Amino acid sequence: RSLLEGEIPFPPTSILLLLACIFLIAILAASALWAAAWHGQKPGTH
Repeated sequence: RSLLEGEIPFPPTSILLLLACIFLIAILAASALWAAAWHGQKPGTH
């Protein structure tokens, strides 16, 4: 029953850290923009 066992719900600050992990997913979006950079190649077949 004591809080030491951990049964208490995780602090709201903790779940906010999980949102930080989502921010790393945003950086993955930046990698997608690099995919757009590939377009620079000439239209000619390669």
